[PDB]
Amino acid sequence: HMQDPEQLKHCNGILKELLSKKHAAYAWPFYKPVDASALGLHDYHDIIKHPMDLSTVKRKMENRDYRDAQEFAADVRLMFSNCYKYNPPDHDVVAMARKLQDVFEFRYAKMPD
Repeated sequence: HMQDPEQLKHCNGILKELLSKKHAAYAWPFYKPVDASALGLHDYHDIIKHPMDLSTVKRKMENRDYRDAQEFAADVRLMFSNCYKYNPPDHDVVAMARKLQDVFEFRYAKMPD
């Protein structure tokens, strides 16, 4: 669609915001792939089939992997879902995920038509 490049600029804007200092207090667990070994999470890859994180979203954006906004949003949401799947709902990381997802969803819902 003709709108796809403009919409992907909006996606790129969101991505930059999610990685910005503004949100670093709660965004940082999502900056890089979960290093399960390093963290002693030896069940992580048995539970999470499709790991996702903001550095991977960024690589896919830069490489023009995403063909539309919907595809980008699915990856960002996958990242949050993995957090909700793996962690008890009262863990601080889940609170951080919900805060960053709120940033995401509110700005995603402003995408130009």
